[PDB]
Amino acid sequence: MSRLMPHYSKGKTAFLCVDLQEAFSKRIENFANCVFVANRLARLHEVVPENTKYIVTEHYPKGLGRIVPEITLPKTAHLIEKTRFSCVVPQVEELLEDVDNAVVFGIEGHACILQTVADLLDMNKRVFLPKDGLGSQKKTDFKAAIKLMSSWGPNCEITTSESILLQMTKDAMDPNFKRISKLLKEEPPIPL
Amino acid sequence: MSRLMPHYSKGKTAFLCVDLQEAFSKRIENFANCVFVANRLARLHEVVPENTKYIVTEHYPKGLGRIVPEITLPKTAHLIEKTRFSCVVPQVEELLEDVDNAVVFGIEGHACILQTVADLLDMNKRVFLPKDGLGSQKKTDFKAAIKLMSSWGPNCEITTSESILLQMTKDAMDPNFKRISKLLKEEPPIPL
Amino acid sequence: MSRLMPHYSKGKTAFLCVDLQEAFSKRIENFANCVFVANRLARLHEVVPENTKYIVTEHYPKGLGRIVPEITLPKTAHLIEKTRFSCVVPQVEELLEDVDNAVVFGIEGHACILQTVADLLDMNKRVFLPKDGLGSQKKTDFKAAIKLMSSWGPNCEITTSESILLQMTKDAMDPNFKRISKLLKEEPPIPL
Amino acid sequence: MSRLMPHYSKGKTAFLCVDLQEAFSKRIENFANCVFVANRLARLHEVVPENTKYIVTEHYPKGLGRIVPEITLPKTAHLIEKTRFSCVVPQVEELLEDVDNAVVFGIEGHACILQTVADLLDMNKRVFLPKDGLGSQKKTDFKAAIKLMSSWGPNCEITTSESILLQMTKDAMDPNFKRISKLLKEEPPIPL
Repeated sequence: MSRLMPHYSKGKTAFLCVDLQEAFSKRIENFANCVFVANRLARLHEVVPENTKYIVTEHYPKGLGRIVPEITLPKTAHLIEKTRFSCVVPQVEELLEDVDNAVVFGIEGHACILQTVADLLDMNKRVFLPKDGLGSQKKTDFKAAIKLMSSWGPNCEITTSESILLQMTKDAMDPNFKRISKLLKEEPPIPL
Repeated sequence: MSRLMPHYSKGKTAFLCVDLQEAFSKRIENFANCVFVANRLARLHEVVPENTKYIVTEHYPKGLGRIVPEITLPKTAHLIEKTRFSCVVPQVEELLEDVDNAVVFGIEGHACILQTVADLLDMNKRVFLPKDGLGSQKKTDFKAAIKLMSSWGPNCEITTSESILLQMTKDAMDPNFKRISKLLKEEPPIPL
Repeated sequence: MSRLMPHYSKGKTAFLCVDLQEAFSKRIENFANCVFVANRLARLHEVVPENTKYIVTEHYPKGLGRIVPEITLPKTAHLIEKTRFSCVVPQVEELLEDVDNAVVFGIEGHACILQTVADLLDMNKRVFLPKDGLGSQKKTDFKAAIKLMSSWGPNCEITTSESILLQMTKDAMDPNFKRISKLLKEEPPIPL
Repeated sequence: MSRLMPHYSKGKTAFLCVDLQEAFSKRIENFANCVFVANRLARLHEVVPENTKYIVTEHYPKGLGRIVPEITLPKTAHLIEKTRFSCVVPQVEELLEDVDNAVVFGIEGHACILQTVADLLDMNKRVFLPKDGLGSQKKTDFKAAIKLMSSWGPNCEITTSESILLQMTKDAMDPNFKRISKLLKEEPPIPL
């Protein structure tokens, strides 16, 4: 019945960076905020790496798209490729064999993101989504997938990246706070 | 506890094209997007016919309305007529005796659509609705029926037609993808 | 697990017309649509009286407010008065001893309406609310009470008065349809 | 299965005034409405003190912020300080050992407020939140935390301060009504 992200040191969390590729960069209004959140969670995972993996999927890469350069991946990143609309492919499954929580971000809300989270839920992981770092080409598709997923509690939760950073460091006197606090002073390309 | 549309080859799905008739064509702002979605799912069913039926109801046809010509029905279509506000009439019931999923689209959200889905739910079918291809004459009636139905999970889900096509072909290397992909490159009369 | 209003002839339904009085007439933007819906359900109940009661509460009447004249009450109306914020007072309780469904409409969404429906739910009645015929002085109070109540399913449902008339006459060949249809051709003071 | 605030004399209620400090005063658009609600519940608790405690947390006070002067605290107030993002610290826990309901208000919706309510829920208290007296620096963070929490029923409820005052005095002939009514005639800085 647990209700938000637990302290970062309880279990493991995968950051899952979904399909942020070149074909899309122009097609989605808040693509840049998605990039920002991808960077934010990237730097966060470097703060706390014995507790968090970071995962990049690229979808049919060569046929329109490699993972936009403005995302500076961590050296530890598990970069993987697929044609499945959902991120849950053989590679990522085993890479989640010991992971309790998935923080899922990227494009598109109603397509890969949506299928990815239903699969995660079926795997019994808790899923957490910064709305912050989600997008679709069209509003109607996005807005509908977002409401569907909001009805998928208690194991699915939509908040934002600032909410999520704060949920993992439950205290401002946390050994990692000064580092994490610094991320939070960065401002998005498109104002929230 | 299943969470989205399953792969098209698991079970059967009825496309249910509800009351898109002449009296209404002018009375509903997004009537044309409803037509677009009706065509979209029509062409889709022709892609995958051993797995999907297609059903058109016309409500009190002669007294104001036959099914708008700009919808090019599949040859396989089960076209039926009624006065019941809900589509669940004797004819359609038996035509669902072996169907697991219903994709319901048309007019009006708060009237025939709304009654139709509560009946489907009572029949234990999973219902999937492209918000895309729904409408009412007035916002207030639509918006309210849509929220009611969003609270009818897990067996009712409101997304859109692009979300739904992608949910049925779970992979971009699917034998049917190139065909289905082509539908998705078509753009609606009224931008989403 | 029933999902909408049943056919008018299955059980009994109270129409509950809540606090539409003079003090308020000016204080609420859609007061007039509330009046319209009050009239609509009034005429409806006259169509089907062996199955529906009609109930008017006036709240502290003499100290600012009798029930606005532009509502033409049915002769059968059970007009009652109180100081309780909720409509569930001794008089109305016994007047619901054999009633299965309550259609609740009036003012204010977050105050009398809100308390009234929580009490009804505690009495095991199904409650149905035309958003149509609800209002508050301020948006913020209304909008919040409306969302709370939307989360009170399966025995609470918010739709509109056209949705509700159609749900009770499940067929356009219903002996009462022509009469009920005629109500639906009336247009509200403030467009929906 | 209880559905709103019970009459003020059934059990105990803590008013919890969360982080309304100087650093924030300018950073949040509706900060002043939060102050208004803080005052409103302050005066209310003085009306009914054998049944309600009032609690102010200040978060890292000296390092940017003491509790804004325009809030005139009750003499009975339990003013406490912390670095935990959530209000549930050792001091407040024991101060809730005999409290059934918490009315939670302040800043920020997605941060301290959000963590505070998940902890309260874990403690089996009913939580009630006047949306009225909540805020965040950015819309996106607020709006998302608000929806998450709306899905946390039956023991969490978001309404407003007028709804909440009325829910605790279930009758306009209540010995405390004239006093409480007077609070309700006060108007917020930023119109609801």
